[PDB]
Formats: sequence, structure tokens, C-alpha cells
Amino acid sequence: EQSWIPKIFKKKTCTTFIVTLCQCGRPRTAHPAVATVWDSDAHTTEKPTDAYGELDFTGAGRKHSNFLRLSDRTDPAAVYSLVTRTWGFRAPNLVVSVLGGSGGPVLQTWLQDLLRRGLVRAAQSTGAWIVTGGLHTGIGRHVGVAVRDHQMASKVVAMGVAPWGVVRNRDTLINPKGSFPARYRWRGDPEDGVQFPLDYNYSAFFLVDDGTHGCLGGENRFRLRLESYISQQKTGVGGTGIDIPVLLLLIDGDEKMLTRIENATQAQLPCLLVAGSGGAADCLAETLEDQGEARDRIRRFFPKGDLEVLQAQVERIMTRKELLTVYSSEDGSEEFETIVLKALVKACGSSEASAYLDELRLAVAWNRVDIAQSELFRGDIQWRSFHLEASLMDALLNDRPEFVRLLISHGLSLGHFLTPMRLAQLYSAAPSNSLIRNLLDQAPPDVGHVLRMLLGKMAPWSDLLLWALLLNRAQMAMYFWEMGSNAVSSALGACLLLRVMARLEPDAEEAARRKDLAFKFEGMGVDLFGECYRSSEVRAARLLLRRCPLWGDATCLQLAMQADARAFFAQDGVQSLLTQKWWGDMASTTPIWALVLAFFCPPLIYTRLITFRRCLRRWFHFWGAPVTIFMGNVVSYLLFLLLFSRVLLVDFQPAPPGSLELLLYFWAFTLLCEELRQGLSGSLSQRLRLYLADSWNQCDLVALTCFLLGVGCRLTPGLYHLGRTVLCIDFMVFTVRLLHIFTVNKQLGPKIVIVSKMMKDVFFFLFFLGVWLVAYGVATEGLLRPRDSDFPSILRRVFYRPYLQIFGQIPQEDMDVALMEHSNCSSEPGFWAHPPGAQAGTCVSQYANWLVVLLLVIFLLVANILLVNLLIAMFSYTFGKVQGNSDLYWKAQRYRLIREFHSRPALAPPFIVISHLRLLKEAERKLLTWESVHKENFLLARARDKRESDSERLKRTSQKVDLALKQLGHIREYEQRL
Ligand SMILES: [Ca+2]
Ligand SMILES: [Ca+2]
Repeated sequence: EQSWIPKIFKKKTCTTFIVTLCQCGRPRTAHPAVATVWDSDAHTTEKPTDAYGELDFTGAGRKHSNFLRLSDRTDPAAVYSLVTRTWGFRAPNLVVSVLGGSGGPVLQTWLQDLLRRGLVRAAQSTGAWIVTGGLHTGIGRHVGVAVRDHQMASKVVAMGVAPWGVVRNRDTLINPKGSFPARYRWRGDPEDGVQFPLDYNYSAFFLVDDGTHGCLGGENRFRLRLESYISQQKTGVGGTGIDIPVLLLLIDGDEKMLTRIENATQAQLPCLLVAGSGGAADCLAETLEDQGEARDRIRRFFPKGDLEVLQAQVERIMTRKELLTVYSSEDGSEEFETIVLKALVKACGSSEASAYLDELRLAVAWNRVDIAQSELFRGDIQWRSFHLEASLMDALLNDRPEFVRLLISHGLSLGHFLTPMRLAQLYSAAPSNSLIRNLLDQAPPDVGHVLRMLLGKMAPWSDLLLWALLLNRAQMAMYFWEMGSNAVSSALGACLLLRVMARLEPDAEEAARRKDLAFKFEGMGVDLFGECYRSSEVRAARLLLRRCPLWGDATCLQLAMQADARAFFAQDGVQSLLTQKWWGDMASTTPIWALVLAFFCPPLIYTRLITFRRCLRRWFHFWGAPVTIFMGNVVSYLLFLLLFSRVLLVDFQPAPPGSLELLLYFWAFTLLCEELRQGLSGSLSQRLRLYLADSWNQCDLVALTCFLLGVGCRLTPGLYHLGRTVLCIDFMVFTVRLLHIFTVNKQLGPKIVIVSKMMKDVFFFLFFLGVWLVAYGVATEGLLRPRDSDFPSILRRVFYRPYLQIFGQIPQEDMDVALMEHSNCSSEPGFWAHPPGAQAGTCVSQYANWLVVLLLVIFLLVANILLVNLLIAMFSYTFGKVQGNSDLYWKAQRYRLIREFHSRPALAPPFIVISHLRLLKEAERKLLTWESVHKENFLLARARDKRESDSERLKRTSQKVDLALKQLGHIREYEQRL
């Protein structure tokens, strides 16, 4: 498809002769026979192009480097079309052209670092093009190597523009019929100051033909024209795209470089200068910062310094200083994205809202939100709605919280923005093999199924909040919550979901971040609800908490319980509401002793002792209050245990059951019926699973099952003893279950949790102790060689006896031989002793008995001190862990207890049979608006506090005084002029 390249582009030949040696440098011997001052084009003959094609550098390389030779006087439009379409290079999001001779093949280390870090990182983030001299020397070589390094670290493309005539091995690049393959010898031994080797890091090269055999500056005009054309081009899609930004980076130079800068500025293309680069660059920087003649002579070599044409050039540059921008090193800042944006914004001026999109996209690609707000969203420009859609999508995909907040702030309609496709893309933005990615793959967004799987399945803002939580983007999730619908319910649901995912996550550090985010959400919800309660107790308490939202169709309290958000239960409003429920219709301030006394004197309730026809109302109010039900159940449970113990210890006989035993059976059946009612009324499978999820219910089921098995066994003629044994164990289970009632008390509440946690430590210590006991017991048993050797006896002497030794029961008479009477026990050789213990073996060997005593000493030490105190240290650590939060645990237990007893029959178990037989909108809008108003007040107060923080004051005063210093310089210059 290259049959037309010669047709459009052309090559230039010296043709005419202008004087041994001529201007063009071609030897007089080799010159056209057709032949004052050399003419760039008049003394030149145009010919079809002949050096087009692709390069494949020998050795390491990409085997593809589009190289084209074209005439200097070529329209940039055709070149741009060729590059964009034929060669497949996508339209750049940015173009940077580097300038400056950079004298010396090796450049300053600071300059090299600044270039390779700042410029190349900016290009990588934005995916830009870089245009430099396609020469493997100095700044061009440095740019090429840095670009290649960042490509390997990965898109950035490097473009070469070098004169045709300073490139070595030109003849290797001449083919009229096509040069798709090509070998370029870029490491030739000979070296000359005229010809230079092409770099091998550039994806494409441009060789301007000026009809000369070697010179410099033959590409300045073409390069400037191409840059200007780029500056006036859209990023594809014809005019539907947006302007492609461009700027020129200057690093040192000479008078010719200064002229190049002046031409570029007259072309209205931004230029950036680096301080300390050297001549032609530092001089302009100093001029911008600000004797002028002295500096011109100082910062530039003596030649041309006297020439006032340099002064005129400097004045011309100053005339259009709006485009030039200096690079503040700032002690190796190596950060200038903000500088690029500042130059781009100050170089536009006119505000049409259609040419500022590219700067916005660049700002999104970077994290210069402050710059964009200061200029792009300063209000001068009229930002539309559709304008910001793409920028918002990009910011969301790249996790730009501040930027997305800014974009939404300035008149962006989320409702008209979010689309099923958009949400699908947002979810597809999951990071590589992330947990959310795994869940989505295992499970259109298809998000309902994953949520139902996690939680249990038993307005764009909500969707965005869910997405942020799933992808674990803290700032964006916080922002989305800040402008949601159901603030408190959303906060609790987010805490629940985050904790579930964290406990499910394998990262072990991502889980830490999720837990931290959950804590932040819980804190925000707690603060918001505290303010809501302070404003109006009745509204908040009654309606906000005890309401089923859309999040999971479960009251806020249920969400808090599932999330274990104890801090939520720990606040004033929740506890006041819980106490009010716990005391039912009675006054919450009634003394406990008053209630207890009234419990045993039912007539007494009709006096002033208890504070709340009237008689029946009062009676039902007293006996229906959940606290009274709790006291009655406690009394009945204690009586049940007493009856159980009585039967078990006295009235249990092989004979058929007696009256008391039948009463116990009826009582146990009643308890079973009550537990069945709890399970069946607290979606049948879902309710059953919820009921079984509570540890106390599991204990109740175990106890009742053991009781049933015991009754069945005893009733059988030949299983009386087994029945009695299992009943004893069942009684133990019931007595342990009795602990549930201690949760009502603050002091005894957390102790249950402490014991439950210490059980795990006991388990692990059991592992350790089992190992040590096996070791020591087997060793001792082998040493003693007792003659009983019966397997149960061996297990006794191996495990049981040392275990008691841990607790001070040391049977010396059964181990020491000095304490036993010697006897001729067995025919086996050696001496034997006869221990007095019943289960110590008939007679033990006394061969090496001192070793047995030594083992006893070591075991006593290790077990009785080291291991026991290791376990005790674990206990102390556990206790301390759940001691600083004792109140929180107690509050959570308070809620669980109140919920349990709020929905229980008013009668105690033994009589509860009759109760069981008896068993057999705009308001929400207003409430949510009130909640949202208080949320806004809370956020505003928090932001006000943040603004008054010391760091914020320091930042604000620093920026303000920077503005003051700028204004002071401005007024000083004004006074100087006048
Ligand atoms: Ca622009
Ligand atoms: Ca229960």
C-alpha cells in the first residue's frame, strides 16, 4: 500500500551549484552537470521519494520502526494523516517536543533524572507522543532510553525528526520499490562530527530532506509546522473528538535555539524552560523571574552577546510571555504535571467549553484536582452535562475520589448518567484477580446473587455505594454515602458487608483495610445517629431504628447485631430505647428491689411503689413487661434445676417413674415446646437457620436431645444405667446454660465472653500438654516396666497420673524406689520393688530409678510452671483484650437479651402450656428528609472543624501568602515601569 508514498512526498536534490566545496557540502567532483547564495528550494530539484520503509535494527529491537524520508517543504497535514492511518499509531492524548542542543554526549545527572522521571511518567500516565531529534546522541538518546525503560516497565510512542544527511549508512535505506525489511548498522566503528547514528528506541522516524550532505537546523521549520498542525487537530472521530494538547520543552541551547523558541511562541504553542540547563534556556528563565545586557552576555557565550539582535529577540520573547513557563527545580522536585497543566490553561485564555476538555482529561489522568478546580472549574467556563460524562467515567475507573466529587459537584446529573452498560464496566474494573472478581466469576453486572450469597438473603447513589464497598475504595465509598438516602441504615449495612468480606478475604492485609473502612463507617453512623437522637428523641428512637429498610428488609438493630457493631449499641439513644423496651409500660426508673418485692406480692403493684378498667390495664402492663417475664423465667429455671437435681439424686430408681419424675417430664416437654415456638416464629428454612445460628439455642437443643435420650433409655428395661448417666450429663448442660441470665448484669456480662474466648486457649494448651504428657508418661512407663502392663492401666499411668501431678498430686511412693520395699517379684533378671499403690503395677523395675526422679523433677518444673503459666498468660492477654471494651460487649448482650425476652409468652415455662395454647407512606418520606437534613448538618460541622485544623490553616496561609508575594512582585514591576 506504499505505491503512493513517492506520489505525495518528494526528495530534494542540490541540483544547482553554489560555491572546491559548495554550500550543500557535495564535492565539486560529484555534482549535477546542469550547474551567489544557496537557495533552500530555488536551487533545488524535486524528485519522488525513495527512502520510505521500515527499519529492523540489528540485534535487540522491535523489528519495526517506520522510517520515512520527506522534503522539508511538506504540508504537515499529509504527514499526520499518514501516521494516524497507514502506520496505525493512535491519535495521541498529548504531544511533547523536546528542544535544546544539550552540548556534551553525557548530560547532567540531575537533568537526566528530571527528564526520565517527570516527562516519561507523565507520558506513561497519559499515553502521549514525544518528538525529538532522531539521533542516538545527547538529549535524543536520553529520551529514547528513558522511553524504552518505561515501556519495559509497563502506551508511549517516540517520534524522530532528524535531517537527512546526518544519518549514517544512508545507502542502506534506499529502495523505490519498497523497503519493508531493512538492516541498519547503528554500531559502526567509524565516527564523525557530521553523520550520526539513528537511535533504536524510537517507534518511527522522520528524515527531512533539504538537499544537503550534512547540516543542522534543516528540520526546525518542518518540525514547528508539524507541531502547530498538531495543536490544531482533534483526537480522532473527526471534529467529534477534542483538541490534542501540545507544548515544547526547552533544555539549554544557543542563539539558533532562541530563534526557534521565538518562532514557536509566535506560532502560539506553549513552551517550558528548565532552570540551570545552560545557555538559551536559563537566560529566558531569569528574564521571566525578573542588568539584562550583562545577563545576556553572562548566561550565553561571548559570541553574539554584543549583537543587540539577541536583545531584540529577548524583548520579542517577553512580548508573549503568556506562553513561556519556567521549571522550578525545587531541590530535585522531579514533579511538573501541575506545571504542564498551568501552562496549558494559561495558554488558552478563551473559554468556549469545547476546547478545554483535553486539559480536563489530562487532569483526570493525573491527580491535579486542585489545578482543575482553580482554572477549569473556576466558573468562567460554561460546563455542560454531557461534557463531563467521559471524565467522570475515567475518574471512577482510576479511583480519583476528590476528582469525582468535583465533577459531580459541577452540574452532573447522575440519574441521566448511570446506565446498565456503565455499571457493568465499573464492575469489570475489578483489579485483576481480586476477591470481588472471584465472586463475580463464580456467580450484566449480576450483583444481586453475590450479595444474597454473602449476607444470606434472609437511586444511583445506593448502587455506587455498593460498587465502591465491593471494590474496597474508601474515599469514593465515603463520598457516595455522604449523599445517599438512608444514612444510618446504609452505614450499618456497609459495615456489615465490609466485615463479612474481610473475614472472607484471604489477603490478610486487604482484610485489614476492609475492617478499618468498616470501623470508619460504624463511627460515622454512630455520630449521625447521636445527633439525630439529640435533636428529637421520639423521632429518631421510635422510627429510624425500628424500621425495615430496602437494604436487607431488616431493622437497623438487626444489621448492627449481624455486623457486631457494638459501638453502635454503646451510644445513648440506642440504650435508652432498649431500656424503655426492657421495662415495658413500667417506668424505667423503678428500683430493682421494688420490682423484685412486687413480684412476690402481686397485690402490691397497685400502690405507689411501682410507677407507670385501670386495674386490668395495670396488671397486664406489669406482668407483660419483658423484665418481669425475665424474672419469672429465672425463677422457673432455678426451680427446674432444683427439681432435676432432686429427682436425679433421690427419686431416680429402676422402678417406673414417680410423681416428681412425671412432673419433670412435663416440664421438659414444655421447654421443648417453647424452644420449638422460638425456632418456628423467629421462609421456614430461613427462620430455622436464623434460630439455629444462636449459640444459646444450640445449647438448648443439645440439652433437650440429651434429656430425651435419657428418658428413652431409662424407660427401656435394660438401659437404666445408661439413661441415668446421660441424664446426669444433660443436667450439667442445663446448669451451664443457666449462665445466659448473667448477661443482664454489667459486671457479669463480659465475663461470659471472656470464658468463651478462654476456651480456645484451653484447647491449644491441651494440644501442648498432650504432647508433653505423652512424652513424659511414655518415658516413665518404659523406665519403670510395671508388670501389670494392662492396656487400661497403661493409659492410666501414661496420661491420667501425670495430669494429676500437674495439680500437686505427686505419688512419690509409686515412683521412687527408696520409698518402696524391695522384693523378689519376677524371674526376670535385675532388681524389683513393690509399690504400695493399687494401680501402680504389682512391681516395678528399679534399674535406673534416679532417672525416673530426674524426669519427675523436670516434668514438675515444665508442666507446673512453664506450660501452666503459658496458658495463664494467654488468659491474661484475652482478658485484657476484652476488658477495655467491657461496656460495649455488655451493651450488645443487653440488646440480645431484650430482643429474646420481648417476644416471649408472659408465663413461665412450667405454666407456659396455657400460653402456648392461647397462641394456637409520606411518614417515611418525612422521616428520611429529617435524617438527611441532620446528616448534612453533621457533615457541615465536621468540614468546618477540618477547615480550622492547624494543618489546614497552615496550608491556606501558605498559599495565600504566595498569592501576596506574587502581587507584591507585580506591583514592584508596575512601579518600576512608571
Ligand atoms: Ca486546549
Ligand atoms: Ca432458646
